[PDB]
Parts: sequence; C-alpha cells; structure tokens
Amino acid sequence: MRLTEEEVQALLEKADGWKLADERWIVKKYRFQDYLQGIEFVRRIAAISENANHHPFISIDYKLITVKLSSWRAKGLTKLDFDLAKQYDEVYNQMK
Amino acid sequence: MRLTEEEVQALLEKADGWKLADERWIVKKYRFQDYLQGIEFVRRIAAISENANHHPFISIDYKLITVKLSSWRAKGLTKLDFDLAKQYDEVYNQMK
Repeated sequence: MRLTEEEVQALLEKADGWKLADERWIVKKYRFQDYLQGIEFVRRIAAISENANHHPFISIDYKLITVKLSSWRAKGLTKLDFDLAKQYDEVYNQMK
Repeated sequence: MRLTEEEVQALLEKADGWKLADERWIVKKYRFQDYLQGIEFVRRIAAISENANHHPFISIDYKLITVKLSSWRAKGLTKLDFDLAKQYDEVYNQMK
C-alpha cells in the first residue's frame, strides 16, 4: 500500500536525517570515521534488507554511505520503507 | 603520476569490462546472482582498497555492483587504478 503525500510528510517529519528525493524516495547520508566501519554498516543493513525482501540503493563514497529507499512494487513509499529507515538508524546508532 | 591519454587508451584496451567515464574515471559493472554475494564482493574489494590507501566509488543497485576508480591526488587515472581494477576482477572471478 503506497503512502499518500500527507502520510509521507507526516512520517518524514519524525525521521531525522531522511530526506524526500526524486519525488518518491527517502535518502539518508551516514558518515563514518573509519572506511571499513562504513563497509560493516553496509554489510549489516544489507542482511536486514535481504531478510525483509526489500532492497535499498546504497552508495559508498569513501566514508560517506548514502542509502535510498522506495518500494518499486507499490510505485512509491510504503510503511516498510520508513520501518527499514528506523532499523538502519538503529544499526548506525549502535555502531557509533 | 597521471597517465596520458595514449597510456589510458592502451591500458583500457586490455581491461575487459572497464569503461572510461566522466573523462578521468574507469567504471565497471559486476553482476551477481545473489544479493548478499554482491555485498561480500564489496566487503572484499573495500579491504583491498583500504590496504592500498586508494578508495573507489561503489554503488549497490540490488544485484548490480558498480565500481569507479580514479586518483584524486593525480587528477586522473594512474597505473594503480588499473592495477586495482585487475585485483577486483580477480576477486570477482574467484567468487564466480
């Protein structure tokens, strides 16, 4: 079930660091002090994503990891995207 | 030492899968049958990159891993970029 414009705005206001982009994606940048730690973060959130059968787009620009979420089957954002966003935030906070 | 246009063209002709992009970068796309295997590939080439004190840009679009190499200090491509390209190719071939 794709979230409406109003629902997306409401969820985004409670998701610090996540930004609406390309009209239907939420994007967050996670910075690390150690390059390999950024990689470990990627390894962990990838595992979580695979188990959720929901994969984000991830880019690794040295110590800056960019994560982009959206639901292609729903043609936009779903509650799952925001749930995963929080799960990724949790991993980041534990590592930091 | 930045490679000249002629040197880059010569090295690229012997680097299957690697393409010149954005004027001074070499880019390659590595496809996997398993999402987590693509992640493992990233983990391995990141380690190699960290030891070489030379980090590529990496993106993970589901099962497609894109790797982009260049030497910012040399303001272009260096022999090291092509050496790492071969090292990454080796990892990929071993995993496949």
